[PDB]
Amino acid sequence: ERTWQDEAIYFIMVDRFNNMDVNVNDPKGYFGGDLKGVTAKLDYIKEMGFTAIWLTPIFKNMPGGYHGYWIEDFYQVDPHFGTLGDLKTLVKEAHKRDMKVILDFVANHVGYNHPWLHDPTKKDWFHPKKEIFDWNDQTQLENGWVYGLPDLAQENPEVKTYLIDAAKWWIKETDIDGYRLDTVRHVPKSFWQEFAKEVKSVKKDFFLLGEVWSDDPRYIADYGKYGIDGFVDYPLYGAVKQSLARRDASLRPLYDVWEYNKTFYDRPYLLGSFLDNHDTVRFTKLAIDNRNNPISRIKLAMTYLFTAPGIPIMYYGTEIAMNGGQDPDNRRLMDFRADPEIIDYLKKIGPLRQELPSLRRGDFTLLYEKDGMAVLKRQYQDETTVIAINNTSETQHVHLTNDQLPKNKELRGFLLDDLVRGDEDGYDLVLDRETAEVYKLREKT
Ligand SMILES: [Ca+2]
Repeated sequence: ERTWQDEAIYFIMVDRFNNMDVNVNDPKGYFGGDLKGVTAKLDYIKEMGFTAIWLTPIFKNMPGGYHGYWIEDFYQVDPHFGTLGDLKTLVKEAHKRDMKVILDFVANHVGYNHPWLHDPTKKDWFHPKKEIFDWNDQTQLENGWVYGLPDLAQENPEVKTYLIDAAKWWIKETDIDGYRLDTVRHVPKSFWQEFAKEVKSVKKDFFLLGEVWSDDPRYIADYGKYGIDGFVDYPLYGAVKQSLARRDASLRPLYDVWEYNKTFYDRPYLLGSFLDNHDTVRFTKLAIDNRNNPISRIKLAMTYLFTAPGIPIMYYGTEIAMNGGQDPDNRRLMDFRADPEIIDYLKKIGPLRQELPSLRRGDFTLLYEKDGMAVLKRQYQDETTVIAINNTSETQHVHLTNDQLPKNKELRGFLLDDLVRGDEDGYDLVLDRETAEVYKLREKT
């Protein structure tokens, strides 16, 4: 029985991915990417082990809304990205390939100068125009105009009804499988609770992925009490910047995050892990700034995501070491004829997560970490895997005891084909610099 903790998500900003059906030299303009472009790359995505895609919003936007987040019409596809038919086609085609489609949904606000502002029957549809002054004050966070965006009043039953109805409508119309929920910390928990109860009732197993941009796992985790299934893991991202983004950096922060997640969240396996997104600098730029090779960095970093708990979420272009700084330079036009070195690697590790249940459902034990060389063990049912990640500049040796693994078994490697024979003293792993290995325990009984 496939569940959401089994998935891996390829995350696409639509206008910036693939134009098959507008000024490319304007960093804040439309580049032309559309839904037909997404559909044409489903096999491409599936091959790297992704079982699901998340699209940025595709509703009709206010002028300039290339990214989709400035909604105008909640009941219409933006003509820049194509038609309702195109979208239905995308979902059908993904479904043929056993892939899920999550759409990006905004309940918090509409685009700048939205017409409802000047509609007398919808004056009560908005909070008084106010800046968010104290980003630790929940009332301001919830009533303020986020980056000046007209902020909707979900306490008004008309707004609450309009939004929920619209959300349900797209599920019925196109058979999507989830929503990534925008600006969740800006909308009251009592609304999300009802939204979740109602939207998710349209379709069995319909998944909500919340964006609560906080570095405090307890803050995010409380929203899990209000019907949102999973969350983008911003606390992990903080760890990623200090660990995976720099060679010879301890990987302990990453595990500490998990240890905290498992305790704070009811569903810690539905936390979306990411090396970057459309709101951060590119991981490639983090690596370059650290005077590291992006190629080996990304291969190493994505191996952690694909071997750790949660739901891996990879931003389009990561697989070609896409460079980029602050929004909008992190949204460059995708390249489908770049070097395939990371793609070929991902074609090993991505699918490997799908093929070994312990990587999707196992526990997550730290057997060893010292200065960037980490060894982890995951167990699920009869299966035991051991993941070793060498984040250092040299070959590393790690000895595991017969108290950390059953005695006298064998460990087969699934990245570099390798075998490790246990003895009376335990097991010895040796990894070259900046390499990882996934071992599955082999039984001799
Ligand atoms: Ca709000």
